[PDB]
Amino acid sequence: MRVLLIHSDYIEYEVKDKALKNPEPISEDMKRGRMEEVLVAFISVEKVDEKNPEEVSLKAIEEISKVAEQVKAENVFVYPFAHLSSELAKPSVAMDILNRVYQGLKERGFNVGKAPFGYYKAFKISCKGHPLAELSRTIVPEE
Amino acid sequence: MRVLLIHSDYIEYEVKDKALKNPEPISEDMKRGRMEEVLVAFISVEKVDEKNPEEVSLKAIEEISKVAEQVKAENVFVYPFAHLSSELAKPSVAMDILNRVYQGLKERGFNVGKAPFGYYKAFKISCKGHPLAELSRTIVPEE
Ligand SMILES: Nc1ncnc2c1ncn2[C@@H]1O[C@H](CO)[C@@H](NC(=O)[C@@H](N)CO)[C@H]1O
Ligand SMILES: Nc1ncnc2c1ncn2[C@@H]1O[C@H](CO)[C@@H](NC(=O)[C@@H](N)CO)[C@H]1O
Repeated sequence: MRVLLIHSDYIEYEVKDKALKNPEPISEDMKRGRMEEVLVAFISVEKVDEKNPEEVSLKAIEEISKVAEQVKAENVFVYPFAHLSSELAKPSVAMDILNRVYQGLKERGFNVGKAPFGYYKAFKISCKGHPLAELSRTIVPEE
Repeated sequence: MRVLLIHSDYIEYEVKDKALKNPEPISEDMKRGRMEEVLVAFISVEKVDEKNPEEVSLKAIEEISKVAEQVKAENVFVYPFAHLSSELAKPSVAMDILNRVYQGLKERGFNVGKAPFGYYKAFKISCKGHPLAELSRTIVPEE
């Protein structure tokens, strides 16, 4: 898994064209979204993650939790961003892992947001530009 | 080298704290910048690139040129983004390569922008969300 963490003043998204034949069904209210004072977690689920979705998910939850706590972000946004990596996991596994990360962070008590799965989406973000506002992490199952 | 290409309506940046002891000296006019209808090239220069800065630079110029042409972007912005990778090249090599990519794209006839080197910078971007608006590329010297 490849994660790009951007501590932002805000993040907005707008669902555009479907990127998969059968994307996540959504309502009008879910086509757009916004969150402020948030640690945006752009995530690309990789092929190697298919070996152990739960393990990789839990590792990601912990890593994202540490960063959020370190930068003082109470809000976290799980953003599907396949193009962060070149070796992607199949769609169902990406969906599974993206959901597990979201559920885990929520269960940990963070205010968490997410965007619909299976779409090309426009987005607007404002990075704080602090020393720790931009971080990358590679999380893979223990081999 | 790791490159994240985001076709955007605009990109703005604001230089914040110095990230290096001796960053690129700049004027007041260079602390901030903006470009519209642009292919933003977030670049992280990697350790392996130190083996052949010119080769990697020329490969990057070609790859970025192809994408810009494919998405119809006449404007390109070379944005230093070290945290895209985990194995970074030393600062002088990153500076060298970031400059070579900028010079090359300019010499190729594109309208090119750049941000000062050696700083933590805040930024605002708006991604178009088209199928090809988000792309990643790994460019390394021929081993
Ligand atoms: N391995 C993977 N990791 C993360 N997301 C993945 C995925 N495989 C499929 N997706 C989902 O399908 C859309 C097109 O790849 C993805 N959408 C996106 O990556 C948008 N940022 C494009 O604008 C995402 O919803
Ligand atoms: N290997 C490398 N690749 C790209 N940029 C590099 C680099 N080594 C040093 N820099 C420059 O120094 C700042 C702190 O790493 C870098 N700044 C940044 O990455 C800002 N986006 C932080 O907000 C950049 O100016």
